[PDB]
Amino acid sequence: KVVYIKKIVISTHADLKRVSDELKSGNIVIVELTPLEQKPELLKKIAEQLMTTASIIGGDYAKICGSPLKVILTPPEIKIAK
Amino acid sequence: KVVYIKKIVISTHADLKRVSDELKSGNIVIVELTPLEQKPELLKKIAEQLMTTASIIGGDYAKICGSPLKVILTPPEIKIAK
Repeated sequence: KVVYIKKIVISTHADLKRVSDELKSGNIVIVELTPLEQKPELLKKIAEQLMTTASIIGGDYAKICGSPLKVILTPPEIKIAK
Repeated sequence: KVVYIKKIVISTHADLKRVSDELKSGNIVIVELTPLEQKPELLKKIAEQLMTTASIIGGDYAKICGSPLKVILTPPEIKIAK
């Protein structure tokens, strides 16, 4: 089957379900966290929720740019090799 | 089947086949081009070869960080949505 790489900008709290929904569909998500770059504690909270999102779903998590600040989340079928 | 996201740092010319080989296997490749960041014309040549690599294989291509300079290449089964 075909998998998509989708991008999502996290600004509001609703954007977190959007991410979850995509991973559930089997897609990869590049998450851009720029709106939160100047709110360290909130950034920390959101980042934590994103890692949880990946783990619960069986997928992976990793930072991919520092600027813009971006993390990548994968569905269980796709692994971040090391 | 399981797909992997692999990272490859392009320094030498040999590293381009490594990338090709991974895409052929069905994997996604994050390519880091930092060794070439200070060699604009060479960077342009390599970037062109990478786009060709993706197209020939039926896959996708896109920049993902500015620093480090990174592009992502996908195999045919995985598309960069828009």
